[PDB]
This record gives sequence, structure tokens and C-alpha cells, in this order.
Amino acid sequence: NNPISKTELRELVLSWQILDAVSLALEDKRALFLILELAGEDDETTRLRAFVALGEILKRADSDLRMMVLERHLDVFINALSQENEKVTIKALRALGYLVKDVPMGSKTFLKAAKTLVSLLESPDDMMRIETIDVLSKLQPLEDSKLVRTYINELVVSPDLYTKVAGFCLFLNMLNSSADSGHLTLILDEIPSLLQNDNEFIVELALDVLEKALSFPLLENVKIELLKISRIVDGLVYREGAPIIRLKAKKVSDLIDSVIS
Repeated sequence: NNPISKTELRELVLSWQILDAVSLALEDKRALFLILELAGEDDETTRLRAFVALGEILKRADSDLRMMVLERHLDVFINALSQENEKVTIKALRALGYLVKDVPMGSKTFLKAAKTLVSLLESPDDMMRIETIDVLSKLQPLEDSKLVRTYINELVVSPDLYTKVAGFCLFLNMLNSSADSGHLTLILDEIPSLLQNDNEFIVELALDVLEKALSFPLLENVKIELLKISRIVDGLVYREGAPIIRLKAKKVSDLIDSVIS
């Protein structure tokens, strides 16, 4: 063969001939690996454009290809996540979001990615916060082990709002890996704060967490806690704003009733 070269892909990427480079990397892993290299080069423009290409590739890539990139090259994405190079970080975040979508992660890499992501929440930049939370909302642990739960509990007890939101995002995903428990004790005392938040993304997140968590049998006596939560949710049924909150409040309210008959 006479395949496309490294220098050739960089020029393609820099020229914003993105779909060409995307087509080539999807057709042949060698080219994808070379774009991963560009994504680690010292030049900012190169890194930015390579992450753009990576995002367009990964949004198109099947689950098998993404697992492979994830197992071998997670560090390419992780190392480019920094508050100091914001523009590159945003593109890396977008590409990371497509990569990890529906890909269960061993607890070791899960924790390393999650911790790097949570670190970015120090930044005041609104776009960075949005993209960071978006990746966290997609980050899926393979296990509901004590390790994973302990980390998530640590986040949800944080007095910092978006650290707690991160916690709730991860908790939601962790319930996909739980066989029999909704681990309601993990979040019960912190969730009224999110339900009673002014921000609509945060309220909906809390409602989503309740809906999933209440689908599991309730082994703990948290009747007093769910009552107080039920009052808040009853209120939310009539909350001015987005209708989906009112709707999800009804569904959670019916859920709580079925659990707390």
C-alpha cells in the first residue's frame, strides 16, 4: 500500500478538510492513530483541529471502535483537559463525550477520568462547565463497587454546587451497573437542595435520579425522608417554567406513592 502519511493528515486537519481526514480515519485505523498523535502535539492549532477531527470521527464510530480507542488512548484526551488552554479543552471534551458514550469503564480509569473532569469545574468559564458536566453525564462505570460509590458519595456531599451536580450525574449512570439497589441513602439528604434549585438543568437531574433510584426495591426505612421529598416534588408539579419538570414531577410523585404506599 501507499497510505496517507502523517504530514499529509496534519495538513488535511489544519486545512479544515475535516471530512476527508474523518473518512480516512474511519476507513483505516492507522490514520486514526496518526490523528491521535496530532492531538498530542505541542502546537495549539494542531491540537484544536485534531480534536475537532476526533469528535467528527468518534461521533460516527461504532461502539467496538470506541472501546478500543478508549482502552489504548484515553490519556490523549485526559492530558489535553486543562483550564489553561480552554479552547483546546472544549474540543477535547466534545470528542471525549462521543468516545465514552455507553462504554462501561473499569473503576480505575473511571476514577481517573472523573477526577480530571471534576477538576475543570474550578474554572468560572460557562462553556467549560457545560461541556464538562456533559461528559460527566455520559461517563459510565462498569461496577457499582464500594470504590465507585465512595467516590460518588464524596462528590455529592461537597458544598460546591457543580461538584455535587457531577456527583448526581455519575450516580445516575452508576445505577445502570447496579443489580438490585437504588442506593437511596447515598443521595437522599442532598437531593432536596437540587430539587429546590433555581436552575432547571439541576432540578431535572434530581428528578431523573429519583425516577431511576425508585425503580429498585427499597430496603431502607427512609419514609420520613421521602415524605419531605414528596412535598417538594408535589410543589414541582406546579412549577412555572419548562413543562418537562412538571411532567417528571408527576411521574416521580406516582413513583414515590408506589414505593411509599
